[PDB]
Amino acid sequence: LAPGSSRVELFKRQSSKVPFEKDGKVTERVVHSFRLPALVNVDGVMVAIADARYETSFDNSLIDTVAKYSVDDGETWETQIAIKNSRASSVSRVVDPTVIVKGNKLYVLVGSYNSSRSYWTSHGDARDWDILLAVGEVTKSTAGGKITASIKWGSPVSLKEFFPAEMEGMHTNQFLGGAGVAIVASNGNLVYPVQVTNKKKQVFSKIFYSEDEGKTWKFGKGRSAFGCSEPVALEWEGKLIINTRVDYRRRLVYESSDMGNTWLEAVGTLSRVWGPSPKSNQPGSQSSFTAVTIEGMRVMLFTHPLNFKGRWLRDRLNLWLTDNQRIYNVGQVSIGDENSAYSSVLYKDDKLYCLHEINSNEVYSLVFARLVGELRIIKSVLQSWKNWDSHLSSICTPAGCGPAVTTVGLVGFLSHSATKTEWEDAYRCVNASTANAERVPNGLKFAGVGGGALWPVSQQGQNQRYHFANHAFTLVASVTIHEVPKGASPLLGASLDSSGGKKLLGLSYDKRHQWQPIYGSTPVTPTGSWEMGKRYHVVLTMANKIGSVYIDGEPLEGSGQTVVPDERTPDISHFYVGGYKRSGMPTDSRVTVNNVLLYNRQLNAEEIRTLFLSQDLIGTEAH
Ligand SMILES: OC[C@H]1O[C@@H](O[C@H]2[C@H](O)[C@@H](O)[C@@H](O)O[C@@H]2CO)[C@H](O)[C@@H](O)[C@H]1O
Ligand SMILES: CC(=O)N[C@H]1[C@H]([C@H](O)[C@H](O)CO)OC(C(=O)O)=C[C@@H]1O
Repeated sequence: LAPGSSRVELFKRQSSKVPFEKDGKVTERVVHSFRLPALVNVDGVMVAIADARYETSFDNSLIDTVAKYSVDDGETWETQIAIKNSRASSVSRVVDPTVIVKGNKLYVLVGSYNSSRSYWTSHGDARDWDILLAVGEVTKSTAGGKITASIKWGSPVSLKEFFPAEMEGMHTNQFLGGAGVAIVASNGNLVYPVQVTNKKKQVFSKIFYSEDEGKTWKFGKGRSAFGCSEPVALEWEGKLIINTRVDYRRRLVYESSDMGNTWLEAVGTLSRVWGPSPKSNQPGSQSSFTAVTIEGMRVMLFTHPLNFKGRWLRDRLNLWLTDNQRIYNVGQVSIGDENSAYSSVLYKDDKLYCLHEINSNEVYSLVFARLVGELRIIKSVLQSWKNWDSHLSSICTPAGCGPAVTTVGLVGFLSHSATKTEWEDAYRCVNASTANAERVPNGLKFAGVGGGALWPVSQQGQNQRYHFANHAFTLVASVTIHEVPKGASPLLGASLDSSGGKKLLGLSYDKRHQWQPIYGSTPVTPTGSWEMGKRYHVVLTMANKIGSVYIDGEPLEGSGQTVVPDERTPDISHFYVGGYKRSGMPTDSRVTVNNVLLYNRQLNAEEIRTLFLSQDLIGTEAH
């Protein structure tokens, strides 16, 4: 928890009580565990929803859906049960509650079981299952001079009639919501991401929506891959963005422009970025994922635990910030090495809060946190992004001004800032490490066996922000060479292994004053010429498994070659700059490099000429 932020234990394990109703009688009852938190804002009133696990934390036991609410931003709360289970046996339950806010109503979706003691994904049929919808109505009043509020909960309705017996190539079994909070799309529709089983017991995700305020429901035709569960969704620039959990694997994210009729993997932005454990081979988790507007810029907020300990413990809850381009680690929200899996984040009247799980010996509470510090840091990063995007967009490029320098899809920038061992990211997400570097205006100058810089890719570890590079990228720089080499030496490139011996795409130079471009594993043909002391402009592109190299804006011989054998998907290790940064490799490069830019797509020709023509104008030096 950052400096300046604080919390309280709100749903207190083995302490807080709720109004348990049975046989027309109501009694205040102490609860063992609270889980599956969901935190929202209804027209001025804060509401918190979750699971009340009466007797034990075991998933298949006695559970009702509880609610708490406040009109003073979290100093005081009232308590109630919003949805009760069927009362048929000692293990009846309503599970995984998923919430939508619209006008002054709360729409809550839950599964309902009568008596099974087995985990739901292992049932062979639906004999014990039902799926339901309850609506709560929120009204405000002021009797006494001070604000008040009440909430009236309606009886649940089954939506079973809207589940077809068959989908494309399978037979249906059961379905449930994805937990946490869902959304109202910009056309008015109610939209719930859902998880479904079929008769072979495989799990997968769909879109489940309503056009008549929840009176009827439909399914979109498409689906995620088998193995994706507990999905969570938001709306961005006209698409639904669906974010999934996959046990024992890196997380998959999908895009859809038509209410779920067609699904496409987000290879160029967010898919495969977040892993469930340092080696990504442990159970996954539930996540909060919303779109909000801060100081006039729209952005996304996402949380997930790092799970250093393993299995289901899921310690160290982290918060991330992104604009669908750059991706920044806000930090750790939980405290110390405690266990902390599920979570919910809310932005209200310009303040940030989080409701989340804590776990000691399989006994669970929900704490409520005021994230004053997290928001401070966020605002600082958003200003820096806005400032550098504005600076670059305002430069008068030469012919009266030519076309503008592009910032769409720009991800990283290495320029004037540097310490003794790092080259700093102007966008503040990923730095590069260095050796034998001497600082100069807007760049670095290297020399000797072992010199150069390294901008990590798969080397980032658990969470990999530049995974898009395995699908498409553009890399740009200015360079000058100071000594004719003995053999062939490296200048800039993308490497598949950690030495730099297995290249995907790169550029070197040799003793006969020629360039040596390198296309994957293809045999190397030297070409063109250069003079010492002369400044040159360099660009590398890769898309659709094809790579290119430009000098001063023009493509060299051999451009247009295959860099990925149609076989698999590349796993890039790092980009190397002005050397391999490896003492064990024999080359010695004596060169200066300035202003390195990284983009998540292949640039167009006009975009390349402007960048070339405007080299002397973009450094960060004056600021
Ligand atoms: O740690 C609590 C979680 O248990 C998970 O269930 C595990 C269970 O702990 C393990 O012993 C074995 O039975 O495999 C189960 C996975 O299906 C639940 O999935 C999770 O909801 C937590 O309750
Ligand atoms: C078991 C169940 O009905 N609810 C569980 C839920 C569920 O498995 C998922 O929503 C569908 O796979 O997830 C988890 C979990 O962290 O493993 C805890 C919930 O108690």
